[PDB]
Amino acid sequence: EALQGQVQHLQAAFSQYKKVELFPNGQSVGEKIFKTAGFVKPFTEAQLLCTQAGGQLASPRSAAENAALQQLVVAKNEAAFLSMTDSKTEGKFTYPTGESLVYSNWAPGEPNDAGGSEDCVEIFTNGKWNDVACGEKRLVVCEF
Amino acid sequence: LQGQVQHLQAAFSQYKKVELFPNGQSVGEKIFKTAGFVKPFTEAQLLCTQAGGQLASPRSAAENAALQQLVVAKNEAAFLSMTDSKTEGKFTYPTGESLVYSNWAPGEPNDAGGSEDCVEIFTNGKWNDVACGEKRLVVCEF
Amino acid sequence: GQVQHLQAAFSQYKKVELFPNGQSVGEKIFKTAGFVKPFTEAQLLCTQAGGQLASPRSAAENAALQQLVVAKNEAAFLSMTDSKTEGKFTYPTGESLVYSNWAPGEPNDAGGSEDCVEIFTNGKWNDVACGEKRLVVCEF
Ligand SMILES: [Ca+2]
Ligand SMILES: [Ca+2]
Ligand SMILES: [Ca+2]
Ligand SMILES: [Ca+2]
Ligand SMILES: [Ca+2]
Ligand SMILES: [Ca+2]
Ligand SMILES: [Ca+2]
Ligand SMILES: [Ca+2]
Ligand SMILES: [Ca+2]
Repeated sequence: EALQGQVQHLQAAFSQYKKVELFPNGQSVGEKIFKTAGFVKPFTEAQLLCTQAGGQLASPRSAAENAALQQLVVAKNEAAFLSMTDSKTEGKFTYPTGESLVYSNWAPGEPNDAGGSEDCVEIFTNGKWNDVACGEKRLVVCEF
Repeated sequence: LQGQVQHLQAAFSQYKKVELFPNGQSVGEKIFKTAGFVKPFTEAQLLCTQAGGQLASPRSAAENAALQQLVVAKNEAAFLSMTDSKTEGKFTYPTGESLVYSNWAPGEPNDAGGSEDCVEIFTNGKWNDVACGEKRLVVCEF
Repeated sequence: GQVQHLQAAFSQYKKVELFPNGQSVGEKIFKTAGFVKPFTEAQLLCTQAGGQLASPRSAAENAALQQLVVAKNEAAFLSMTDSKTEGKFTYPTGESLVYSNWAPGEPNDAGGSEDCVEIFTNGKWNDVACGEKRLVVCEF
């Protein structure tokens, strides 16, 4: 009716503002959306910001998601924190849900738990991962 | 059709969250968004109105708390929309009606120097009537 | 009919989104990244974002775009160039300009190497070297 047109009109407008919102700090891959705050924070504060925002820290589950996330890191020239950690079971990195990694892109020699105190994960401009100290300041990127 | 709507509602809810991060705060049906920079009142007011809204006008503790978090994140006290320019001592909204809520700091408002008709909010959420010429964080409400 | 409720919410977030780095004029939307880049990288960022470099086709559009430049105090790149046919500036589609706001003496192709266009805080245009870093503004 006069309602099958007020929809496609609202979809077209939303389709438009969708792109506007993602530029320049956003990346959409599938039904997931990455957005960076633009600044760096320790893991716990970064995690708190993402969760209070209604999402969680970047959790790349595929090469495609990792690639999209990587482009935000490249644009900022700042390695970013991921949501995954091996705090509970050392050596075993898991998502917020507790399940083990279904995907990984570790840099050569990582993860190494250097100094026996690396339970967090960072992603570089080259897309590779490194387990790092949670106290370090890294780019804050959330997923929605 | 009705089914293609929830899909649009779902998609919207998501981009709603994406938009508000990190410079946005939603409380009820109101939305606060900071520009991230500081400006004198008149320019701050002009930016908010031309953007289709107005300067932050917290009308409750809940709204004041949400607004406060934007100030805390920026570590920059922000301007509110309310002023007592017309009737000194009587602060009002853009509509002209008197305050329905306030969170003045101890000893405020004081109209210090007989020239404080604007209001700022601190990182602790407290208010202070301040000179309108001062540069404060720009936060609009939509 | 729970649409008008969704339209009222979208009208709201539309405003929130555009503040402060956005400008809507007609059905077009300008948004700046806030930083400066050479033309080729600026063009790549806009296109990968789903749009293109700012392409003001009227005085109204040029005025809205100008306010983003003024707010940043940074001249911005437009999408138009005369790389194919020197002296003939065209949009990405290849069609010739339907509007222009050149500064006095402009398109001069200074040094015989100016094929890109920039817009100043006063809204005037200048053909400039594509290698220069200018504010990145896209249109959607
Ligand atoms: Ca450990
Ligand atoms: Ca570890
Ligand atoms: Ca390591
Ligand atoms: Ca007064
Ligand atoms: Ca006063
Ligand atoms: Ca005072
Ligand atoms: Ca040429
Ligand atoms: Ca030329
Ligand atoms: Ca020139």
